[PDB]
Amino acid sequence: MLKLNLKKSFQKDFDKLLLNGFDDSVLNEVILTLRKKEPLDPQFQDHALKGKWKPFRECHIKPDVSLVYLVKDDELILLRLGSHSELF
Repeated sequence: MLKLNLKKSFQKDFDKLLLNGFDDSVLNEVILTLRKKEPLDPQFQDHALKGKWKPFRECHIKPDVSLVYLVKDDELILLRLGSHSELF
């Protein structure tokens, strides 16, 4: 399984979401699925970002919370967690 690499910005995002009532149950499920290099279920709308943001990927944990991540070598890197319009 990939090792987990939580970027400082992700940790801060995550703490902010929690403080505002975010339930991380599904997120933890998704992260495990990503670490196992398995495909996410349709609901998450997992895709690759384009342009300046290659090769990062995005999925929607909730309709209004996106996880931005990258698999590189033997790490799953978690970069950002939050609404798309807040992250970009």
